[PDB]
Amino acid sequence: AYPPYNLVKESNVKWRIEMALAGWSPDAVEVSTESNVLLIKSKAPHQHTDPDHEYIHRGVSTRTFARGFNLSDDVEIGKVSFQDGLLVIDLQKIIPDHQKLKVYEI
Amino acid sequence: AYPPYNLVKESNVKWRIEMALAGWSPDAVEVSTESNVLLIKSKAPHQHTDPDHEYIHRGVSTRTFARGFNLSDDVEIGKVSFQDGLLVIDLQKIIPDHQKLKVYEI
Amino acid sequence: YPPYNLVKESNVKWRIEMALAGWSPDAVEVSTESNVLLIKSKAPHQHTDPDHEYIHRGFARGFNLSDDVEIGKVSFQDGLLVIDLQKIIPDH
Amino acid sequence: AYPPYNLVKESNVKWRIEMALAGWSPDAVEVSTESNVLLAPHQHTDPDHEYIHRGVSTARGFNLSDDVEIGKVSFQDGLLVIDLQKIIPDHQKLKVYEI
Amino acid sequence: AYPPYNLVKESNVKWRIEMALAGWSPDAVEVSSNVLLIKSKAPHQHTDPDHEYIHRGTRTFARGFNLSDDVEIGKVSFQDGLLVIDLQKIIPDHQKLKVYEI
Amino acid sequence: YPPYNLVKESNVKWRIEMALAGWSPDAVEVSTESNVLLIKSKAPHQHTDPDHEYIHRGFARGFNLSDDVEIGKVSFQDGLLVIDLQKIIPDH
Amino acid sequence: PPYNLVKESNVKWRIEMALAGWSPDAVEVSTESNVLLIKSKAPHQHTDPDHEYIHRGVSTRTFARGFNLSDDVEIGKVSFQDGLLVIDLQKIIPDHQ
Amino acid sequence: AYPPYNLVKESNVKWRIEMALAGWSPDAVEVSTESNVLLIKSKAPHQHTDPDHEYIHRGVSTRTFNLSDDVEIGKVSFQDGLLVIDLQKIIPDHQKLKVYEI
Amino acid sequence: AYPPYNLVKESNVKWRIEMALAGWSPDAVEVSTESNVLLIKSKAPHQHTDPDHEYIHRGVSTRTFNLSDDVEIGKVSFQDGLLVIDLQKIIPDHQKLKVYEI
Amino acid sequence: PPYNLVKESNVKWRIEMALAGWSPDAVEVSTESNVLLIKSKAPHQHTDPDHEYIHRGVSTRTFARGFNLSDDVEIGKVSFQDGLLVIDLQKIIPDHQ
Amino acid sequence: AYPPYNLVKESNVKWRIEMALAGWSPDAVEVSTESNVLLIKSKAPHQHTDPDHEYIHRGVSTRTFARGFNLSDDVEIGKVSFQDGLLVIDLQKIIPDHQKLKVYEI
Amino acid sequence: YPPYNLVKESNVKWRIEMALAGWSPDAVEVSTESNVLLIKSKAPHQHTDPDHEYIHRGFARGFNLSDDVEIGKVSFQDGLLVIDLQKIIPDH
Amino acid sequence: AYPPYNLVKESNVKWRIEMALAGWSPDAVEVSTESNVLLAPHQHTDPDHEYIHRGVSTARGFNLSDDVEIGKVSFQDGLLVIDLQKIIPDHQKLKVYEI
Amino acid sequence: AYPPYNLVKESNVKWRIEMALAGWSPDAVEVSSNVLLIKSKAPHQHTDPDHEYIHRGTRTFARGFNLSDDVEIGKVSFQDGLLVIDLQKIIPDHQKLKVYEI
Amino acid sequence: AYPPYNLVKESNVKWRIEMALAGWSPDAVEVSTESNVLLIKSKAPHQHTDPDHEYIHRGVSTRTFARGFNLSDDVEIGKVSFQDGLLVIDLQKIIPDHQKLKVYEI
Amino acid sequence: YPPYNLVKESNVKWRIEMALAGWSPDAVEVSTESNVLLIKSKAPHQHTDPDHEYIHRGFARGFNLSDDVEIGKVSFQDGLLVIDLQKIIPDH
Amino acid sequence: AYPPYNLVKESNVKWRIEMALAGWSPDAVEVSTESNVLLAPHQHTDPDHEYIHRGVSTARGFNLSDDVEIGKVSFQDGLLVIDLQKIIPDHQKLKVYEI
Amino acid sequence: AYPPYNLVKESNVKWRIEMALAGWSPDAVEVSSNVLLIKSKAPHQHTDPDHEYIHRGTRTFARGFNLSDDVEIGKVSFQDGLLVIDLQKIIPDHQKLKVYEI
Amino acid sequence: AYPPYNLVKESNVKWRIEMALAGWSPDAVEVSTESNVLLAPHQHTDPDHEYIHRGVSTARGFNLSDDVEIGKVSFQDGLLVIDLQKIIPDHQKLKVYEI
Amino acid sequence: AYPPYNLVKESNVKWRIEMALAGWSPDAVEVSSNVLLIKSKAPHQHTDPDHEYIHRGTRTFARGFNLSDDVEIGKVSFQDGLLVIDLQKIIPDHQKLKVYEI
Repeated sequence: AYPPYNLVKESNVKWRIEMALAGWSPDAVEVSTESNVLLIKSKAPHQHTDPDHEYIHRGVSTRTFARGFNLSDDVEIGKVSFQDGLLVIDLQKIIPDHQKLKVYEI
Repeated sequence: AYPPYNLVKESNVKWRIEMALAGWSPDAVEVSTESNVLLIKSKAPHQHTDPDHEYIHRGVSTRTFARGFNLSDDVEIGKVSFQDGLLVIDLQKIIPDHQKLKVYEI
Repeated sequence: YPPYNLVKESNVKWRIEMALAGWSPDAVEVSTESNVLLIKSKAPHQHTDPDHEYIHRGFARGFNLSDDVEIGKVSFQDGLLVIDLQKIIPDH
Repeated sequence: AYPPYNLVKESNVKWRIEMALAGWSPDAVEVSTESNVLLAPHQHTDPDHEYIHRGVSTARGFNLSDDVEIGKVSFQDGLLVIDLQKIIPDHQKLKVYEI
Repeated sequence: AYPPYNLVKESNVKWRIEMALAGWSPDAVEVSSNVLLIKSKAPHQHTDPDHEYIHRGTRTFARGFNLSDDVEIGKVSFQDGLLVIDLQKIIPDHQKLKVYEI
Repeated sequence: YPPYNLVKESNVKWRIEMALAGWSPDAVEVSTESNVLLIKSKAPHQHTDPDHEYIHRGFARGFNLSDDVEIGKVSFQDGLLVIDLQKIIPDH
Repeated sequence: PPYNLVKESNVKWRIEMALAGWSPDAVEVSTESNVLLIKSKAPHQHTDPDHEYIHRGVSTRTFARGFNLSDDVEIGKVSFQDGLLVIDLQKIIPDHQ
Repeated sequence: AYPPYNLVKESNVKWRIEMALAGWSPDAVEVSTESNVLLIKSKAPHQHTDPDHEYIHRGVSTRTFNLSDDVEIGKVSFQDGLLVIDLQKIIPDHQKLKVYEI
Repeated sequence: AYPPYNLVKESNVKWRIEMALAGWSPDAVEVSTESNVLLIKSKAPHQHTDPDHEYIHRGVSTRTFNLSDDVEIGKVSFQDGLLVIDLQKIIPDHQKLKVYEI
Repeated sequence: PPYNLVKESNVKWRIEMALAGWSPDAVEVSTESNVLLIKSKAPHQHTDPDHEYIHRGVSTRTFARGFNLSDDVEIGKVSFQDGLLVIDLQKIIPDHQ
Repeated sequence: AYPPYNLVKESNVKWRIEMALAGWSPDAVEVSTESNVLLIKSKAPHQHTDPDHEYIHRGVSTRTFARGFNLSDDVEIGKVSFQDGLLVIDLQKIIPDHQKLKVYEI
Repeated sequence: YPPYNLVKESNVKWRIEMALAGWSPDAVEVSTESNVLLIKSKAPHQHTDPDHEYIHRGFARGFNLSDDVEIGKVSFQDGLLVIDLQKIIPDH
Repeated sequence: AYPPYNLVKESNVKWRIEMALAGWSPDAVEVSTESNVLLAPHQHTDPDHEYIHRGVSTARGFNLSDDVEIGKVSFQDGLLVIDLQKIIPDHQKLKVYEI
Repeated sequence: AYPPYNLVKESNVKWRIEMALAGWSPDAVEVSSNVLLIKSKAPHQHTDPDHEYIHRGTRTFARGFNLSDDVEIGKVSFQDGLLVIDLQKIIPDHQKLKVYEI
Repeated sequence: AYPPYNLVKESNVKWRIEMALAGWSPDAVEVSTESNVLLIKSKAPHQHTDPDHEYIHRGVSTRTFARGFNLSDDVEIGKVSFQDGLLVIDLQKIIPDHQKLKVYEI
Repeated sequence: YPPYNLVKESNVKWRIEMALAGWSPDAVEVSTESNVLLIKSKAPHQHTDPDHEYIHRGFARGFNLSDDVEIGKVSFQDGLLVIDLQKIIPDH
Repeated sequence: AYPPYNLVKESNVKWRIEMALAGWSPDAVEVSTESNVLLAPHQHTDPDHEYIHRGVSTARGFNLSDDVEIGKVSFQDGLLVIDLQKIIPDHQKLKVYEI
Repeated sequence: AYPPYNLVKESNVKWRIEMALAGWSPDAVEVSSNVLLIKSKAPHQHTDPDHEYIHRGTRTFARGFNLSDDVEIGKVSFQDGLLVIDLQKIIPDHQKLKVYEI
Repeated sequence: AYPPYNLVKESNVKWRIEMALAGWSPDAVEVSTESNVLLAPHQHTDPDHEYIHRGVSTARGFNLSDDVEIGKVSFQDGLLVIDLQKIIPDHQKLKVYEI
Repeated sequence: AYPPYNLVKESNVKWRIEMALAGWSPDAVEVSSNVLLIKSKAPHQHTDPDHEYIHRGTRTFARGFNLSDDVEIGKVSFQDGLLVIDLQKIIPDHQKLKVYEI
């Protein structure tokens, strides 16, 4: 029921999002960033009807959806690459300055 | 059982609250703001009794209620408009300065 | 259905109080049909808020009159309908 | 298996009965008004070979509200559409007052 | 509720269909690879309400039946809200009603 | 299995639209066998992301053709397969 | 009713049948469109006084029995004897035997 | 389930029996009268040894399956797999069917 | 459960009874004929008093357990724990096994 | 079939057995690898006309009965009388009695 | 099973805690404040035994318990009043400087 | 009901210990009736905190005495009632 | 208890039947092609003492797709491997066009 | 699905085993403290797909049976996909088929 | 199913972690600190197979696991002591400057 | 019970590997009894951490030996017990 | 169906029995004190026509605590109110000591 | 627990009601569109406790019965805690107790 | 209802049977060693009046591990305490090596 | 598991108790308002382990029985792990074993 999303966890600073949008034109698609909370909003602005001129079973269903995720501040965007009905968005932020992993006592 | 409330989500900065208070006088009603946590408190200060002089079925029930919601800081108020037993409260705050939604790579 | 309260002031008087919130004066048209009152509430606007922004949220009525009704007052105040009806004289 | 009946008020003076009767001719059907209540002359030996299975097969009362009368009955496209007319309640008055 | 329907079985060459369509005009209704389709499609009819008209005991319907080849149509008669369609085809050279000995 | 939509343009034409996301041109090889179309999707890479970093996440098809098919157009655009087939002439 | 089946050969199907009491005018057989229909229709009935008649086990009824044949099945002989129907059919020539 | 037999009750004295034995030769069948008790024995002398592959269905098949004094037998007519046995006996010297009053 | 007895049915007149009494001495067993009703009584005179520890299983054990006129007895042969009782009586003057027609 | 058991002493096990009708050629006993097998195999059968025979209670059947003995059990006597088998075994010498 | 605690909500700045400790000496009782997270720890340091010299049913049971609550910073203490086996602790903090509750438009 | 503990010091002595938290000296009045002790706890204030602010939160007793009782000490300390009773001499 | 059968298409012109028949010799087994459908001569009185329990014990049809033919049958290691060959559908053409 | 297997019981000295291994080559198969192990271990065989070959009705198996000491092997015969292993050992000095009196 | 971990709660400033890693070489083990969120990642880099030369039942199972815990900032490390297949990690941070536990009124 | 793994190096050798975490050298004492090995693990300290601070958290074994055992090596390394046993020569 | 009884202690010397007896006259009712335990003279043939359904229809013991006595019995408004008086336990003493 | 009540059915003109009100004073009780209402309303009575008085086996009640028009009241009698109300009205000109032939 | 038995190994050479036998004298009880397995002489007519209900009422085998022997049997306080002694397994050797 | 116990009922004056205490020394055991208490309280005994000694089929117990007044004790005998306590009191002046007429 959830459209088929995937989240790819690169480094300490970088998290990529992988997206299955097949048939979606770029005029339909709209992303939004409100207070470091990402809203991706697919909206069919042409609103293709469900006519029965001679149309059969439609298993794949698509019109208008909305999603939200509170990100840890202060997320920026790196790249977005539209390639064969998939979106690979690259978000790149986090500066803790404490990634040390070496201590021993025997 | 919850009195019939509605929350209306305007912009990135603005969130409106819609309120069904029918029969409530303004002396009864009391709102409260403690540490950016909104408490709306309807209190019947006249305390209308349930007499049986000749009174029948009372499906609509009303005396004293209390509600709470932790808002993200630093919420202020814009307008409140009492019009035919409804309250439309306009809250207007949020300054992220990162609402950019355009990046591509092919 | 909206939520209805009923009261007798006396045997003369029935008083109905009604929570209709958001309803406007053109949206409500009442009718009297066959010794039966019909309070109809019809939205004269296709209530469509912009789906993009707002989505997520949480009629006709008939009642027989017991000859012979005399309608008093009907007040549209603070989202309430307060109707005052009158009927007795049973001669007995 | 009774036919399917649909009843409606046009207004205060307009009942309307619409009725699906398929295959019914003009001498089989008979209506009667009895006590303020509205209410196959030759049948056939069906041949088994030709009549393997019919998927269709071919009295109904409704006590009237004082005091119903008739307007127009009309056979069209296998339906039955009966107009009935009655009112006088001496009460069709709408009243409202106050801000 | 799909409507209800009778099938008469005259000969081996002829199969007649009896369809129950009451209130249907003859521009709504449309008949059409050795497969028959009887489609009823409201072109110009009334939309219902909940105020004046309410309770009932009629929209658009389509039907399919894969017949053996190569069926033609004969005569369609619209009377008493009934469609009586005649279909006439088949010569299998095998309709032999026989065989008896002692 | 991927999710399949089916449409008749006319009786002539069947049009199939297909969501294959991430699939590449070498990964898809189609075949025609015994008046039956087989659309096979085989990963030509052992899809192994570095387990260390990425783990947690959320075929062949056969359909009989009704003599005699004429394949039109097949477009690999924006993660969709849009195939246009043709078959009628029943002489009747 | 109770039926039994035999393949003499690839050529031959034989159907054996128990019809007890059935008269020769009642029985009919049709070979319509490569589909056999063995009909058994009593023409009329017998005067049955429910007074002294008891627990009637034999439900006397008409029946039509259809079977879609493998193109294209033919009849050979039918012999009515000992209250049995022995029907001989004949078809093959599949060039695969 | 057993074979479907019918008993006709002609008179007080006479009882007729209708047996359904289809495809039974007359040397398999035998009837016995012992101690004023009848026994109708269907006894296959040898079962027709046949293959179970060519004969797809063998649901219905053929295998092997006290009166008031002083019973005699009238007739037994075997034709077209139906047995009709006529029995005629009973004398109580009391078969008067009369008496009526007000 | 009771002892496993078998009744052989020789003729209408003659009936034979086969009783299974293993390990039963002949003074325990007794047979009685009373009012044209037989009674075969197995009666242990004293039970062999034995210990229940050394004898692990005592599942199967030994304890204590209307004809048509005018029955007589023919023979009763006791050997290797099997009783074979020959009874021979029945005369209805009606044992004819004949009658056949077309 | 119905079996009974006895320990006369530490030396002695005795098995008492009801075999009714069994003939002397049918019965066999084997002492194989410190495991006793008392066999009861009817050599052939009897002509059984199902006509007048009724409710056969005695299911006549062949049976082989094995029991793993405590090393190392021996036979003493077997006496066939009154349709009983009385088998005497003898072993002890455990230096613990 | 929870010992019988009560929380009393005075003002926007003040929240009182009411406590049922009957028989508890003050040497036993120990409170703790770690990063504005209150830990009250009752510990029977005498560890009264359960002897059976002639002792009957003991429905009231008491030895060692521990509790925790993350408070909003930077909680301080006001008073604590030991009076008849009850503790009334007064915590007093919160400075939002936004408690305004009056806006209208008609 | 409040929670009650029971102890014998000896056969002479019963000692009852009682958790009554918030209870005051006027709120508790004890009675002796028919060789039966009745410890009654009655609120002499209608305990009504201001609903506006505070709402959400989480009797009589009779026991027969086994002739002849001698009441010792009863201490109201730190929300406890510690009563010391005395009864033996069975002459045997 | 029938034996276990496995059917496979090598290609468009290659069916392949593989068959487990253990203990089966070369005169017991008989195959037949009947109506476009592919389909123990002396048994033994097993001695009870030696044959306490066997844990193995020793007709099957499949209507063919017009119009199957035979290639090579081979007994090896107690299996049966039958090659069958047939095609001509007049249709083995792959077609695709567009960006 | 473990494969299926017969055990023949010649004498008290000899016990023959019959194993069902069809399609197994004689380098895969391997036989080996008075406990027999018949291991079948695929050394060089085909791996399956889901495209050309699909449905079936054969991997690696191992078996253990604690025999009384001190078993040796006699002859193993690989024919018709059957292994017939002969094992020949045992002299218990107790195979006495006797004892009868009156 | 969770490998057998234990958490030891020293002071207000110090929390120790106790770890059951038996058979794990130090080349396999890898810890990670991303934005004060500890990820301990055991990865068998030799990838010991499950051969059947003569190997029996293996109840103890070990290959690759990963764990995560969001710590309150700004966690540092104190000691780590590898001693008989156990790891005792000492984390030491928290400066509230409000640990006072003494107030009375009678 | 602690979790036990079992391996044959050959028929000669059994090798047992054992997760005993926190266990010390005085806490483990092994015994051989009646051709049966008993690995006993007894805490020589009453493991009592200060309840005040730490509370919340998440034996003997016998196995018969198959004459005649020869114990090889037993290594207490990194919280593992790796025992190497030896037994074959069946003369057959 | 017994009547409904309510028992009460006024004090240590005051039991009080209150009793609903509707339609009961002054010669039907009889009370008795037996063994330290407190415990329709002419009935009618009701006529079916007039007496379609009555929705009402018209011995009880309680062992007394040594040693109960009587005070005042009073018929008023169809009830029965019996005052009983007894005490002397030689023990009505309240005692308490300590801070 | 609603109280319990008897209805006596004198004539077709007269219907008498018998109400069970024990302990009720005559200022509490009140009787009143061709619909009778018998209301019992505590005006001056005692409120209960849980200390002195406890267990029981009496508050305020109201009753409605739509009678055919145009009922009047006759006499109400308060005795033995029973209310006996007399109502007397009805002339339907149809109380004919007849009709018999042969 | 058998008595209650408790078995224990003191060491490798020390079994110990402890046994509750209440009311049992010294001539009723008999023990026997049979085939490497360890295993009321005059009863009374109890009088019903005096013996209303007794709340107590008054052979057991255990195959021994080659080859058990006896030490000391002792009646004390209604119990039975049997010491048994046996070992020689030719194997009581503990061995361990490595860091 | 509470231990098990017999009660003997000599006369109306005398009731003897038989207690089952095996392994109990006479300093552990202690007997004591016309209510008898037989308390068994381990003073000096062994604590169990799980290594040497394990399975069983004995701690501290107390018992109470409200006897009619004013019971005294007679004799307590500790033999075969049984306590046989004698209690002797009661004169009700009513033990009359009589009353018969015709």
